[PDB]
Amino acid sequence: QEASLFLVGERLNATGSKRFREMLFARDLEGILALAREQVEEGAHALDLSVAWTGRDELEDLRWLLPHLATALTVPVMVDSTSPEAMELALKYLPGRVLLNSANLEDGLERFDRVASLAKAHGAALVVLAIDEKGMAKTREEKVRVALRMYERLTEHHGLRPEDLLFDLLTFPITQGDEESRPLAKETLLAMEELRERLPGVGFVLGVSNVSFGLKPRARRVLNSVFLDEARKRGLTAAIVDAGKILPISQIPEEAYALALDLIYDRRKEGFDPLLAFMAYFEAHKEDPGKREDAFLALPLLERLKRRVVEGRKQGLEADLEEALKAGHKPLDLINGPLLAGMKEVGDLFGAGKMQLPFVLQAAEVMKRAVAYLEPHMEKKGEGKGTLVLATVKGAVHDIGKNLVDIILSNNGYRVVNLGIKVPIEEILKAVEAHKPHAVGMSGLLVKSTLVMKENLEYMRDRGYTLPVILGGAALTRSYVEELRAIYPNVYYAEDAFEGLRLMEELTGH
Ligand code: COB
Repeated sequence: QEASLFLVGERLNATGSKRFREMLFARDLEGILALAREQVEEGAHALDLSVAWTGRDELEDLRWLLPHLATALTVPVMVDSTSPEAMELALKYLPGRVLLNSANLEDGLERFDRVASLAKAHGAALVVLAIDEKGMAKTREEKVRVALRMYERLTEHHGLRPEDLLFDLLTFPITQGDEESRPLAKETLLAMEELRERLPGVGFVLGVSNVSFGLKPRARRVLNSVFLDEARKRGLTAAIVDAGKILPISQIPEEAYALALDLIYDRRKEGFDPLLAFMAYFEAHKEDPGKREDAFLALPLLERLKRRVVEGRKQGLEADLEEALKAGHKPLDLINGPLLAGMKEVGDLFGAGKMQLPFVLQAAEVMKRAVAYLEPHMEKKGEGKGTLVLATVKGAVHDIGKNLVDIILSNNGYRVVNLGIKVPIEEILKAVEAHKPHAVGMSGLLVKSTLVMKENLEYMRDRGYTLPVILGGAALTRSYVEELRAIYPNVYYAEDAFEGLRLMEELTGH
């Protein structure tokens, strides 16, 4: 329509493409030049280039590759770097054909102006990321604030033309399933629309592929393509894409289109989760939606509760729990029986490669809602028997166990200070000094997490501590915690939350 979109080929990027990385390391010139020509045939108008890698001499790599790209391509190169010397080198070999990638305010005005001056001086296009000193702009209001500040500086101090600018309000993944990043696509799109109006004549660019990160190939292609189009509609001029894997909107089935939008704009309904629905669309072995729903509703009460956790079925949960409390079913039994049995099954399915990670998250969300609704119906016996600082150790994220321990001990008269997850030993002991607890609990599921526990106890030993530490987790074995007593004589293994209770009871003298 208004003008075609300037496509930038993403593939020559050490951070992004594993294939390019390995090609670069191996010094596969023919491989790289093939990959460049290929992207242009597939419809790219320019090529992003990033050779920066942890432990590699950026400048060396560029000195090698650039002379070749120079002669072997007609199209422009977008140089993706934080080193000005690198940008200079690129500007040397490819005069007139360069767009400079990062220019931003993360480390203040110093870095920003250095890059901008180059752009001005070598008459190169400039990309401007919406990142300031407080970090990445995640909302529109932020993305706009930052852009405008930058625009002022670029146009007045450097005298760059609007036309010479490309604003990258950022592209975040919305596919990992965490609640916090549901609207980060939407907020970018809103900013773009507002800035197109307030800053006429500037360009906009996005690294489109990111929005979809870690979905199946086919799903990415759709989500990428719909995002690209919606950004275009709101003023996008350039796009860092895989040119060969963007579908025109006319070729995307109506359902997939709508699901992609549902996800991008976070159009939550009552009984719908956009992300999971979008994922589900691409899965094969699709039953009659009505047939599946009927098969489910036909299950026994306990078996249906289980399947709610596995299939991640939030809606009608409180209904079913209400029903089970009406029959002779006790809260703790519903958890330690059908609900946790579901959680085990999720484990096995994820382990077999039969379930993707966000579905596991949604399973956990059903479990948490379930326990939230059941917590008032559990017995609340005793009060103020003692205190427990409880936490998941460095680099461990699983916490359904931890939280059950919280609930059960809290219900049996213990004060539980739950420090949440990934808690370093420093922070744990800070809270120990604060709350003066009778014991410390450390959760962690994976093997590596047990070695952290060992380190944690070494640390605690060395700073004089002797209060009881209760360790729990899958990979933990009682035999192993017995050995740890050589480091810290007051460690205890806990198989389950009830053992935690039993230990706390013995330790406080009940
Ligand atoms: C009650 C609780 C229910 N179960 C659960 O919480 C979930 C079990 C499940 C299915 C795992 C398989 C399984 N069958 O266990 C699995 N995940 Co998960 C896919 N996971 C998740 C889920 C958790 C969500 C949450 N908010 O907690 C997440 C998506 C976040 C998840 C994430 C990961 N997961 C991952 C993996 C690999 C595994 N995950 C496992 C643990 C498992 C075994 C499954 C697998 N499939 O292979 C993998 C680990 C193998 C191993 N190392 O040995 C990984 C790396 C996946 C990824 N590639 O990103 C990632 C971990 C990142 C990291 N550590 O940073 C889940 C759901 C699982 O059991 P529990 O053992 O925690 O508690 C139990 C409890 C009950 O009474 O008391 C005990 N206890 C535990 N701690 C303490 C105590 C008791 C006391 C008294 C204490 C003071 C502390 C005792 O250990």
